[PDB]
Amino acid sequence: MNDKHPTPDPAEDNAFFPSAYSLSQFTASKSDLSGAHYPTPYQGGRWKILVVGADERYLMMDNGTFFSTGNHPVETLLPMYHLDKAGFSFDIATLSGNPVKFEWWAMPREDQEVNGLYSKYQSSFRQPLKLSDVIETALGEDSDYIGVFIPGGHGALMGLPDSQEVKAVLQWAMKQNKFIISLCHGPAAFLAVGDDPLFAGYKIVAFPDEMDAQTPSIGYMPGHLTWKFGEQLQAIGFELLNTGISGQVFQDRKMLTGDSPLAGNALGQLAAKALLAEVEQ
Amino acid sequence: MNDKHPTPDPAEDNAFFPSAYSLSQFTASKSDLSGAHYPTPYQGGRWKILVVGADERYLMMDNGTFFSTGNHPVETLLPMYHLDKAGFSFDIATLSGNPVKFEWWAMPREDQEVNGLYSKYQSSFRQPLKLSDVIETALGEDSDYIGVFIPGGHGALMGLPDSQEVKAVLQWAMKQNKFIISLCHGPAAFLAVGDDPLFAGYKIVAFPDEMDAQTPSIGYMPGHLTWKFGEQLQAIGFELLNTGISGQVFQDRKMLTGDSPLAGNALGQLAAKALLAEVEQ
Repeated sequence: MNDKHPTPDPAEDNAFFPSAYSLSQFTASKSDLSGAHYPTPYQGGRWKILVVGADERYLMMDNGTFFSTGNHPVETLLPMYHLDKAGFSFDIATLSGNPVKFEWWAMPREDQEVNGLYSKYQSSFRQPLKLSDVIETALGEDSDYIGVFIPGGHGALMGLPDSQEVKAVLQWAMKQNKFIISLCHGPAAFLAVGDDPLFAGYKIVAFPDEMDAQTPSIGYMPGHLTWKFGEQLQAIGFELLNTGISGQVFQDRKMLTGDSPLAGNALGQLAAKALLAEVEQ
Repeated sequence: MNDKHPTPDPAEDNAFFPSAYSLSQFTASKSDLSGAHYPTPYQGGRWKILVVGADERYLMMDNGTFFSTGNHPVETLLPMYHLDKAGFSFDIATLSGNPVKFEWWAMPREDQEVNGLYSKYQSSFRQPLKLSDVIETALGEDSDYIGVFIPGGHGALMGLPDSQEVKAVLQWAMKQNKFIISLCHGPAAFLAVGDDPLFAGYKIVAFPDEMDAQTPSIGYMPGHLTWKFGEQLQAIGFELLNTGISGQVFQDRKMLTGDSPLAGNALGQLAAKALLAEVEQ
């Protein structure tokens, strides 16, 4: 209950879920989903959003242990919920084609709506598209994709940050003036552009590095991140606006971002309003 | 409500480990590692062996559930142990670069030697090389690899069976007349060749499709496989020799294969014998 020791994961050797204690403070049986009401949604049947998810669950800490993480279910499904009520479909992909990995210990087991939306897309989450395929066939200048969504969760720190494919997707999004939606640790994917001065000047909100440096103190993670995504993003032009977290979000042109596992709902509202305004015109 | 019902895995939703019953029958606290001493081993320090492991653990069954699989620890470590004692070194790799996945419910916990070999390479398994990087710098006519080992476990049925990177590796191995070593469901990876009749006429042993159709009756899997790797291999020219399993190993030129989780030791012996002769002129 009050136990702060990391909790061992039976599936992997030397891997741990967050501590029972960190779990009682950072996870809840229900989400704060609300406002997903769009009286006049898009009904074109065309525009859909491409979801790029984490495909690995075990993240290596600075002490040799594995953090049992992945994408955050609340951060992932709340935004998808709003966009769904808005009238948008989703295509789900990972770098390897392997199943999308969620931090189930963060899933609100009592949220009917959140579990409802998930049931609807489980087949896609569990049998995703291989990103390389989406790139070779579903992008270009006349894509049915109106935006790209990269959910948070430390699982977003593996693969995506230095992937040549994610880079093509981002470059496409920026070149075809498409919406890029992310929150928490999701912006780490942006580092994929490597040395491209593509995002120079952009303003985003993202989980604060200083907080990652503190969470292990209560056994949230079995150790510390081997690097800090926040400084890297900054290194390539991004202006991180938030010093702390509050579930806030920001829009810089078509770049929409949330600051933490508290920003899901707000992001879903923002993306919804921004996209509905894009298409209703 | 019974010991033959699949065992829930807390890390993945709707995924299961084998049932308690199947585990007591198909796994052991100790392995049968034996005859691993080589009086006159290799001492050159060059010849190395490339391991291509599983990066995914959750395999989709026909009923929608996930079988919590991965590489088989005994099929993996018994061959490595002999080759380690024979004087050879290893390079461990996965398609994506992500951690190698073992079916930890099969690891013989009371076995010192095997647990010792695992701890020796633990950092390579947890942080392996990415197969693309190997193909781009460690192959060729002057490669230090004297062979390629593709361990079994139903985890080898994902990604490997149709990976271009893997096709490249297998053509290299054949092209360069290197050793190809595999067992159980490992030969599934051979399918990465697709159309190429590169293996026409080759004889091997592998886990019978027939048995994959039976093990679920006792809860070894939470469902049935959605395709048969045996019939597939036959489709591209291989001749599967065993109708059952008994630890049988086979050698067709430089193709070395085992038929089941019972062929680990026998395969380590064969590979070490075959390879030591290969390094003496």
